[PDB]
Amino acid sequence: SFNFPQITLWKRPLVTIKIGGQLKEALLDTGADDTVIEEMSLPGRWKPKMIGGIGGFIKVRQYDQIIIEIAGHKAIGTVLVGPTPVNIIGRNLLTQIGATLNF
Amino acid sequence: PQITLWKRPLVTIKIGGQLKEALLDTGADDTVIEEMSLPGRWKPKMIGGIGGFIKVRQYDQIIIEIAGHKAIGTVLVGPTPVNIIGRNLLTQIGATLNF
Ligand SMILES: CC(C)CN(C[C@@H](O)[C@H](Cc1ccccc1)NC(=O)O[C@H]1CO[C@H]2OCC[C@H]21)S(=O)(=O)c1ccc(N)cc1
Ligand SMILES: [Cl-]
Ligand SMILES: [Cl-]
Ligand SMILES: [Cl-]
Ligand code: NA
Repeated sequence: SFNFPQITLWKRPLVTIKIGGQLKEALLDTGADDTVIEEMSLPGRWKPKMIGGIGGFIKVRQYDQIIIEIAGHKAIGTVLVGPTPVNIIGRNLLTQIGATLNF
Repeated sequence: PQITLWKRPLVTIKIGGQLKEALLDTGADDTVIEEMSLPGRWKPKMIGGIGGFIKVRQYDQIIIEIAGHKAIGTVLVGPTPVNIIGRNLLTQIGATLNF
C-alpha cells in the first residue's frame, strides 16, 4: 500500500540497503533485536554468536561499526551475517534511522 | 500512539479469554501465539523463520484485543518462543512504520 514498499503494513516493509557497496533487499523488522544479513564479506574483525528465532538457532558472525545505508538513511552499527532466510533490519539500526511504530 | 524501538515493542493482548504479552512484529506476515486452546475449527500449517520451520494450528476469524484495540483475523498457534503480532493484525489496529 503506502510507499516505500509500505507504511500501513499491507505488504512486507521491504527497502533497499547498501552495504559493502552492494545493493540488497531487506525487511524492516521491529520484532528483531539485531540486524541479520545473508552471507557476504565485511571488513574488520568478527565474533561468533548464536541467535534464536521461531524454528531454533543459527550461528552468525557479528561485525561491529559497519557502515550501511537503509532506504537512503546512513547507519553505522552491528551487522550479524549468517543463514537467515531474509535480510532483516532490526531495532539496533531502526533506531539509528529514526524509525518509529505509530498507532 | 508512537512506539520507539529502543526496547522490544511489547504489548498486552487478550485472546481466548486470557491475557498475554506479545511483540509487535513488522517482520512477521502472520500472528503466532504460544500453545493455547482456541475455539472452532483449525488446520495444520508449517511456518518458517530463522532457524527453520515449526508446525502450527491455523485458526481463522479469531477476535483479539491488542493494547486495547479489538481486531479479527487468523491466529497461528504453536511452539513459538515469543508471542508475535504479525502484519495480518497490525494492519487492523492501524499500526504504521514511519521514518
Ligand atoms: C525472520 C522473520 C522474516 C520472520 N520472523 C519474525 C521475526 O520478527 C522474529 C520474531 C522472533 C522474536 C523472538 C524469538 C523468535 C522470533 N525475529 C527474529 O528472529 O529476530 C532474531 C534476530 O534478532 C533477535 O531478536 C529477536 C529474535 C532474534 S518469524 O518469527 O520467524 C515468523 C515467521 C512466520 C510468521 N508467520 C511469523 C513470524
Ligand atoms: Cl528503499
Ligand atoms: Cl548497533
Ligand atoms: Cl488474517
Ligand atoms: Na475459526
